[PDB]
Amino acid sequence: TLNRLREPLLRRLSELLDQAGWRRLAELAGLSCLDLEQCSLKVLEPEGSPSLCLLKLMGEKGCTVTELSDFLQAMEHTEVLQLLSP
Repeated sequence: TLNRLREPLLRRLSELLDQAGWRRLAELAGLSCLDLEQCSLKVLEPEGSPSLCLLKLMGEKGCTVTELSDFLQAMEHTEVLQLLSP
């Protein structure tokens, strides 16, 4: 479960997501608009990350590191399907 990995892992995973994206991820899985705002407003905090907020939130909801990969794969695979759609 995502909110239960060690800080280095979670921290490492979140900043990598902080460049791309977390709204697409969040959108692909589902978790609501107002749930996401807690996350969006993280950016106001000098060092803060919405992805960190998002992953912990996803963790709490019951997401494993294998469900996460399922999502990121789908994210990759629907980006192209989108890009080649009329």
